Amino acid sequence: AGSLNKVILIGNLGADPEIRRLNSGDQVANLRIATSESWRDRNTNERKERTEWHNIVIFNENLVKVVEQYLKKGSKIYIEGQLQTRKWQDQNGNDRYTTEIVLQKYRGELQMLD
Amino acid sequence: AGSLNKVILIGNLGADPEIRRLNSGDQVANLRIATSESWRDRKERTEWHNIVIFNENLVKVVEQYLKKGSKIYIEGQLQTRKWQDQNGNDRYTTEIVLQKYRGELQMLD
Repeated sequence: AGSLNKVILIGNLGADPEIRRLNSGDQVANLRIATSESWRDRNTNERKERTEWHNIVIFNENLVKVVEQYLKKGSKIYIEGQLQTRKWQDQNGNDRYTTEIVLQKYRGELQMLD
Repeated sequence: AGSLNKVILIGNLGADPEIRRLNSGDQVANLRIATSESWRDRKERTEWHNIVIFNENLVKVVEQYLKKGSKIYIEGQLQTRKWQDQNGNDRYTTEIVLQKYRGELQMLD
């Protein structure tokens, strides 16, 4: 292969995890995680700050059960996944893209940091 | 802080890099990088990543060395920006961003 696709986040859940059971019986967790930053603007010397929101999708059964058991709004976690951008079509036939951090079955890491 | 936003990729440029001078006078590089994964049930899936580099020392590396096909390692941060389409509707685009003075890039060929 000769490639690597790895996202590592440490952040806080913006809301309680969303756990759904797909028609197949498979569980999936969706999380929304906040990461943030501060810095001096180099030209204005103003102090700046920016929060980034990340959509996490977890298919790994072990980690779903961890999320299910332990995670709530405000929980701080470490997570490792892969970036996947899915392509879809809205009502108008227009192509749309959604980028997610995906923890596939047998992959990914989640550590509770609280 | 108590937070971290880090993406690490190794992959190949899917096109020659794009280098531009913004109105501030700063330079920016846009690259597009493929990573891939194989599996059976033999299938391949290529993931395309859109990289924006504001770090001017790393823009110079892109300019002086990188071309279509080049294999690189890059460390950056995920940023999702908002924009409006032709009909005024909100849309979103997620990019791996290397801000001024941040990020890493190593040529691997």
